[PDB]
Amino acid sequence: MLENKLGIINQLELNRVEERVSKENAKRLYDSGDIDRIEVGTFKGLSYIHNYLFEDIYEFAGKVRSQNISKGNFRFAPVMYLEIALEHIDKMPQRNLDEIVAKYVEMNIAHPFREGNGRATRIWLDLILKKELKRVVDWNLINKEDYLSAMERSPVKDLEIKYLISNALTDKINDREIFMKGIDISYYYEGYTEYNVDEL
Repeated sequence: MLENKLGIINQLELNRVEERVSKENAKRLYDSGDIDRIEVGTFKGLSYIHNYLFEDIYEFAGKVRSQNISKGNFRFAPVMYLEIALEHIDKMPQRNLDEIVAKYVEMNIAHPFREGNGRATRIWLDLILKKELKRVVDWNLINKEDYLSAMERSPVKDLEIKYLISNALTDKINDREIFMKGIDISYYYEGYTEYNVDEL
């Protein structure tokens, strides 16, 4: 079981409350205009997003994990060099899709937080795409199974994820609906489907 701020004992109740509360926050991040104020393409901006979503639930929100994490078929950056690997990602270029995908693949391997990495880094990605290409991802054009397979392959070859991203881009960078739908899809990629962000 994981430590939380709401004194929850059940993992299934914790999943439900985390989903509702962080989704409420994600909706606020957008409607408040705070999303537009965040620094783009940096760990400082990523940390801002992660804290915005998870701060009422977890003590660690926005903070770099102090311990090693293992899940999936590739290793995440070991804590022995995670800090300097984040300094390296901050220095990576973001001029074109090749560079944006390569930067994103590295941030996914870093997986700097205890949890919520996927959800926060997808918001973070869309902002880089918004600033540099004047595009966002229509996450509705990316299937869960395709996405998950493409992400697992990415440490070896970023082609599959670059293809899914390239083909889902839209110039509708200020469309609230693309955003809100993307939150619900991002959460679904991680198994959280109890709520709809626009009903919150």
